[PDB]
Amino acid sequence: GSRATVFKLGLFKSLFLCSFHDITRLFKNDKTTNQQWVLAVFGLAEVFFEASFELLKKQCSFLQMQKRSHEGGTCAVYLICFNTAKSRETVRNLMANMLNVREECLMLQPPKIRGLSAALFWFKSSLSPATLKHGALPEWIRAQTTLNAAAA
DNA sequence: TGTATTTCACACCGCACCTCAGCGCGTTTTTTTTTTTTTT
Repeated sequence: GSRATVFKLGLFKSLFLCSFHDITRLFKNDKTTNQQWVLAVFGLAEVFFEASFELLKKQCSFLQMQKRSHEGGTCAVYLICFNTAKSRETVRNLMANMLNVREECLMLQPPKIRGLSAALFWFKSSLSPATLKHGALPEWIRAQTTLNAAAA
């Protein structure tokens, strides 16, 4: 299982100071699917994180990732928006064949299309040095904080 | 009898359609002007 629990959320907050319930919202139904997803993964080495942008940036319309931390536990936060929708079990198997960790530290929920912080978080992350973007941002963030007149 | 594994089923919440009429809305030199021919 390990949909999204209080423990991962606590260290997520301790690192990026914004919740996972405020960037996504709720499904405990591990059957309901979606193409877009969010993810934060724990206990990762930076080399395979940089290679994670490498590997994933085949098959998704966008991909954002950012990294921490301070001597207390690493929370590599992803933003994943695949090409064809895949369930929490399928994307769970993908990422837990990706990151050489347990099924524990996965954070799978669809992103929330109406919400301010839900795109402010990634809009701030987009300027971070270790952030790795590919192509157009998904229409949710790329709707909430952008889609504004490029040159009036 | 306990439990993994999944669409229908009422609906959060909506992207975006069509639906009205109250807001904007316009031409005027040239001729005539008294000027000096214009018979006388």
